[PDB]
Amino acid sequence: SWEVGCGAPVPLVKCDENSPYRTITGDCNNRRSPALGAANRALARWLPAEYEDGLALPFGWTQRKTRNGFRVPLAREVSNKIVGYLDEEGVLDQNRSLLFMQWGQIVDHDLDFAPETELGSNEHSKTQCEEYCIQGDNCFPIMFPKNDPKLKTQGKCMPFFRAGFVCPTPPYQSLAREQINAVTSFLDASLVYGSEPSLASRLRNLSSPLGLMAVNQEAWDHGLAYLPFNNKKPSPCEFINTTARVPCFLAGDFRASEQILLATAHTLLLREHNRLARELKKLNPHWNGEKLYQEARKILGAFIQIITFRDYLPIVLGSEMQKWIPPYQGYNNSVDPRISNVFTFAFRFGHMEVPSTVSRLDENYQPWGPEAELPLHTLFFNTWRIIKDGGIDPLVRGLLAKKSKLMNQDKMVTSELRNKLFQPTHKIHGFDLAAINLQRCRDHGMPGYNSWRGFCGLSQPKTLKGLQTVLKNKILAKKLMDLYKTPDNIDIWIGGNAEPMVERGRVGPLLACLLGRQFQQIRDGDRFWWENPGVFTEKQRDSLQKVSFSRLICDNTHITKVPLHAFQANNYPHDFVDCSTVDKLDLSPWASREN
Amino acid sequence: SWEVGCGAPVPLVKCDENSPYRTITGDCNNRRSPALGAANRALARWLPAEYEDGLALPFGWTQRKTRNGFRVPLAREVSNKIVGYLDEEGVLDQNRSLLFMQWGQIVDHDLDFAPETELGSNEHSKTQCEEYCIQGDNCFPIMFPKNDPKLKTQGKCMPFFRAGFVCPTPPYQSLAREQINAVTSFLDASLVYGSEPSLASRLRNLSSPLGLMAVNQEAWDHGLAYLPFNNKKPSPCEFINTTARVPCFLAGDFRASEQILLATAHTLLLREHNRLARELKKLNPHWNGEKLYQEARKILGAFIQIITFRDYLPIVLGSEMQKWIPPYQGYNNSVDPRISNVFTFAFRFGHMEVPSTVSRLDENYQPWGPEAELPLHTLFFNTWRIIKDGGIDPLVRGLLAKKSKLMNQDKMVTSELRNKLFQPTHKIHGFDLAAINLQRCRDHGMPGYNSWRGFCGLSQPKTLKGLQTVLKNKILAKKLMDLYKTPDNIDIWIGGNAEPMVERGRVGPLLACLLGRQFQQIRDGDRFWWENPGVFTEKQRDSLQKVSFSRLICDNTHITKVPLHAFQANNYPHDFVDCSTVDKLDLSPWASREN
Ligand code: MH0
Ligand code: MH0
Ligand SMILES: *[C@@H]1O[C@H](CO)[C@@H](O[C@@H]2O[C@H](CO)[C@@H](O[C@@H]3O[C@H](CO)[C@@H](O)[C@H](O)[C@@H]3O)[C@H](O)[C@H]2NC(C)=O)[C@H](O)[C@H]1NC(C)=O
Ligand SMILES: *[C@@H]1O[C@H](CO)[C@@H](O[C@@H]2O[C@H](CO)[C@@H](O[C@@H]3O[C@H](CO)[C@@H](O)[C@H](O)[C@@H]3O)[C@H](O)[C@H]2NC(C)=O)[C@H](O)[C@H]1NC(C)=O
Ligand SMILES: *[C@@H]1O[C@H](CO)[C@@H](O)[C@H](O)[C@H]1NC(C)=O
Ligand SMILES: *[C@@H]1O[C@H](CO)[C@@H](O)[C@H](O)[C@H]1NC(C)=O
Ligand SMILES: *[C@@H]1O[C@H](CO)[C@@H](O)[C@H](O)[C@H]1NC(C)=O
Ligand SMILES: *[C@@H]1O[C@H](CO)[C@@H](O)[C@H](O)[C@H]1NC(C)=O
Ligand SMILES: *[C@@H]1O[C@H](CO)[C@@H](O)[C@H](O)[C@H]1NC(C)=O
Ligand SMILES: *[C@@H]1O[C@H](CO)[C@@H](O)[C@H](O)[C@H]1NC(C)=O
Ligand SMILES: [Ca+2]
Ligand SMILES: [Ca+2]
Ligand SMILES: [Cl-]
Repeated sequence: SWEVGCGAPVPLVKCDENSPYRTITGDCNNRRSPALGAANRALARWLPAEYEDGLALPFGWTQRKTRNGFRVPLAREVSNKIVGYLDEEGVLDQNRSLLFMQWGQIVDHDLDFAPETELGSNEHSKTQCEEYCIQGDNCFPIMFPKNDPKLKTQGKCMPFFRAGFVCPTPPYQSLAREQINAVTSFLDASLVYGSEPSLASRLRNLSSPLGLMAVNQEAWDHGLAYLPFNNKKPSPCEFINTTARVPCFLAGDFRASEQILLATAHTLLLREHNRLARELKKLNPHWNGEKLYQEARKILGAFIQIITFRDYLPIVLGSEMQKWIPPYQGYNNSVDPRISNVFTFAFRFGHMEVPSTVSRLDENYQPWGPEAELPLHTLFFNTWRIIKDGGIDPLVRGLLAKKSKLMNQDKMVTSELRNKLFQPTHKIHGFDLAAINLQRCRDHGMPGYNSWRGFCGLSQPKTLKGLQTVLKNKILAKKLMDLYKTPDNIDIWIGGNAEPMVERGRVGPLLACLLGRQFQQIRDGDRFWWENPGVFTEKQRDSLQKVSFSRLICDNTHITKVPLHAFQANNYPHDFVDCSTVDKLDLSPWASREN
Repeated sequence: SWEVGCGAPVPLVKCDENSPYRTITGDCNNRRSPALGAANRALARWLPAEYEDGLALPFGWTQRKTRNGFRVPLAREVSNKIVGYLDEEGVLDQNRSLLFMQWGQIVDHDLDFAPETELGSNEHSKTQCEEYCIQGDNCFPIMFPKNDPKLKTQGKCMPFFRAGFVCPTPPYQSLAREQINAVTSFLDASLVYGSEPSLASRLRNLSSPLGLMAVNQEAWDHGLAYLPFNNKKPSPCEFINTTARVPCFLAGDFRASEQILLATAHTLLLREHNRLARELKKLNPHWNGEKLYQEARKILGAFIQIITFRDYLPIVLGSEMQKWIPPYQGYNNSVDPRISNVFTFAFRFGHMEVPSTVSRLDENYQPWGPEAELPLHTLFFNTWRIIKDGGIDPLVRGLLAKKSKLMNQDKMVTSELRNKLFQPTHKIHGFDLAAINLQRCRDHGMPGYNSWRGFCGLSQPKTLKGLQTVLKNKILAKKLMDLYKTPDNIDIWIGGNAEPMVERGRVGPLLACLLGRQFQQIRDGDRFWWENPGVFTEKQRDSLQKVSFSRLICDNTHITKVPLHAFQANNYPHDFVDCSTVDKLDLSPWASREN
């Protein structure tokens, strides 16, 4: 295969330096080095790649070959013996709403994507991998360990394809494999607008001069907009219920329809851009399509940044917030804005916050219809449950009123994700997200737990007792040692997520470090950061401070009661207030008379 | 596809319908369909695109793949074996001045521009294409044939970048790839004023309310104006002589400084707008900056149209003039005003009319200084030879008194263009304009010779003997067959230009058809055509008939003696008369009292 040898800039660079707007592609943000943070480039490395053969082959590729002396345990064996649990009772997070989980995934999709090597080329090398479990080239199968229930049910393996990667480049230098980030490293609403101008154009209402995003023309949510349907086949959203035959939504990000609440959040964000465009049309009738789009885009861009840094990261990082993301001291153009390879695994802490069910709630936040509570696994690539069952309002009430799953050392990932995950190109609700994470760490040539512990100036346990100490759990440490033999070999994803959460936070000290560092860098290293002088007026920045997720819902649904702080656990009706009481985004400071 | 929806970048501006002036962008000319003829749209297709893969990839992309059975020959091999010649003796056109050549290029640049995917000169992918000759994406290298002298001197290839294309500006294809026309399809002096309002504003003297175009403030031509300097770096005009360090001129068209006589013609046109503005200021003191600019612009607009249709096209099309451009029957709003893809190659007949030298002539039309006669290749992106060596007057005398090169089946393109062309982003006087033309036909998915022969209801030869008959040349036909194998595969540019010229014209029957059709359409389809009732008064149209290139020179240089008809071969002194004897543009009919 060797898909994408390189990698050279598909969209090139057109650095119009007097432009006050971000490029779609993230190009020209850093003037010294224009390609920093741009889409379809190599993920940054904070540490060098670690491969079996020093180059491309992941640890666990060759049966014989070991890692610091010891064999690497099968991903799925780690999943079963550490990450699995049966009893969904008492697992919910008492002080975080489901929106906490959902916003994590929205942010993640803005920041990074490392899609599978793109070509089958009308080929059965896709099925050759899946059907016959033959390791080779980009087929890197997850092998089931002995006694795995799925041996009886699914055969020898789950299929897995290695992430795409950059050049054999003209020097043809001996180089480590570097995975591509297909989206813009900047927090810039790229999941709404796209990370490539082909898509970004295709997503716009251009037949109208109002700088509107294209909306669905086949269905409506009580007069409120849905995303257009992706009519490209084969559609996995139609596959999951062939009777309903409802396609996936077309969005700025490839993964928008991956699960119903993600599609829902994508719907809120789209409605908000169009709401901003027709409000700026009233204030500035002389402004043309491009100007409305770009200003709406810039505002939405800043909304995501503010909600992320003011509301979201403080409750992720807790006691470590000020240590890693201090108060803002302005655009430092020598900071690397690019998303690191390791961050893409660090931010998968989200996977342990996803509970087993999604609720639809009515206008009194009571169960909506007969089947209010749906198991998560039925909502993978599910657009019909939106179009043909009540719109997004009942789902949005669910996000405010239901709880995220709490990370728990004895109950890590729900079987809805660990056993019943649906992958868009395969036929079965039978995959393991946790196994995929461990396999993917290896694919990406991830350094081990201690390598990253070291990188964060934290202790590097070499012993059962030393690990017991860091994890504050004897049975967990013992299980990890039985499988990995050394904490050096522990795959970063399970290692970071094994660490007890920090005070007032929702991740361990190691992930706090890794997340904190990256979030500091995408702020400080962003020339279009919202707080950077000259991006917005002082007037505009005063008005942008009032924004809230609560207000987003009010302005873009038919929901009237919302809580003041949407990310904390809020029960109806005590913790809810009327939409009329919530501060608004006053757009007066955008009013451009005598232009 | 996104078909019926596909749209690329554009300013998306609305229509002030009561405006009596052209938009900068060509928007709102056609009221039914406002975008027709506007800048930064798809070139029209008269026949469907023909690509290797039916979509985007040009014929000659894949070494393997063939065209109607036969492989397509390397562009450079066609250049060397057909288009080249050594002997510049007797090649001059004895009945056309050099202004004939120069006016062609001026008109061309008003009408169409399909710029390369714009490289920022900040990437390794620019040099990756140039240095390693690696075909991929927008790098489509011109490969040297074996025994080509440039192998020893320049490596394996000339670099070549594919023209930009619509909706997706990076690669996505389901409908055929359509190249952009970055200028206004209307004959409207857009090369003076710009095809985009950011530029058009930036080119004006706005700090004075006299509707003047900005002029050079660093240098003067015996008190007469030069265009401002293009401050954008790196400047290729200062690259060609780093001691002189003289930048390229800033004009309405990107290509103004491509060669010294083009820059010269751009200088005359600019001086004439300013001369019109300060004459209309005298006649109408109450008129403001906008009104002076727009009326000056409208007059100059009409000048170019009249010289083109009354003087230029008759001597291009000869016997075919009346057939294709009959007498004017008024604005037909159902005619397509857009420039076709194929026209942009048809109008490159100009390339075979460019002679090997440019002369500076003194006040007696004698050699000016010791180095009067300069080889053409030294005058690519050459502004210093104007600023620091005599101004434009000696060069303008050259245009009147020297001859255009004659198209010749045995002597097609001078080595000045065929071996020694300079490209603005590269370092060497080493490119081949003919090779680039053949490569560019393929890039633009051009149908073959016979496809266009057919489109013009002319015979479609399938044999050596049949081709010999059409070309009235045995050795040319034989060479074409040895390379292309079928006349079906012959690239439109070399095919049209191979055809013996029509009676008292300067192109063959095929180009007569293609040029004639397009010129008919940009007249008939233009709502602001100068002869269209209501654009000008009957009085104004009577005064506009007197204009001449001879008069333009008189009013805008320090030249005193000029011929009555500048496009014919005119020798000093018999055919020259005094400037006082030439009919003037009487601007009395623009006098607008009591407004
Ligand atoms: C708060 C963060 C977060 C949340 C919540 C989250 C929630 C979910 N996830 Fe998942 N997810 C998160 C962060 C990621 C990241 C960072 C990546 C890696 C992306 C990349 O390629 O760079 C990821 N998730 C990657 C994935 C992948 C791809 C795995 C691979 O091939 O390696 C899948 C299938 C996926 N998720 C599913 C889901 C589903 C389903 C949900 C919820 C129902
Ligand atoms: C009578 C017409 C005419 C004349 C004379 C003429 C004279 C010249 N030329 Fe050239 N040229 C003419 C008509 C064109 C056209 C129509 C185009 C295509 C433009 C477009 O993008 O739509 C063109 N020339 C395009 C070009 C290009 C771009 C080629 C490519 O990349 O595909 C170059 C470099 C160029 N010329 C050089 C020159 C030079 C140098 C001279 C004279 C000194
Ligand atoms: C692109 O934008 C244009 C307008 O900016 C959209 O066309 C507009 O579509 C709306 C429907 O969304 C139309 O309004 C409708 O009027 C009927 C008739 O009374 C009513 O049944 C509906 O409730 C609705 O109000 C409207 O005709 C039309 N506006 C204009 C100016 O044409 C177009 O749909 C957008 N396209 C995309 C892809 O988003
Ligand atoms: C040299 O160039 C000039 C181009 O202007 C040519 O002179 C012109 O020749 C044309 C033929 O295409 C003559 O057209 C004729 O016009 C008269 C009108 O009185 C008409 O009776 C004829 O039917 C014909 O249409 C034109 O008179 C003549 N013009 C001038 C000013 O001399 C000439 O043909 C070229 N010579 C060569 C050898 O190519
Ligand atoms: C939940 O967290 C919020 C802010 O993170 C805090 O103000 C509140 O006291 C906490 N409440 C509970 C019940 O944990
Ligand atoms: C599929 O869709 C129909 C309505 O479109 C619905 O009644 C049915 O319950 C769905 N089937 C499943 C498996 O959920
Ligand atoms: C920018 O960040 C670097 C660390 O990469 C730091 O050394 C430097 O002090 C910062 N620059 C400024 C001006 O604060
Ligand atoms: C503006 O107008 C004045 C007088 O008309 C003139 O001196 C000046 O050169 C113009 N400005 C520019 C930049 O050309
Ligand atoms: C370069 O420019 C200078 C004027 O600055 C001129 O005298 C000299 O002859 C030029 N040299 C070349 C090599 O063109
Ligand atoms: C106007 O345009 C159409 C060609 O598209 C043609 O059918 C019609 O005859 C034209 N009218 C005139 C007067 O040429
Ligand atoms: Ca982004
Ligand atoms: Ca034009
Ligand atoms: Cl065409």
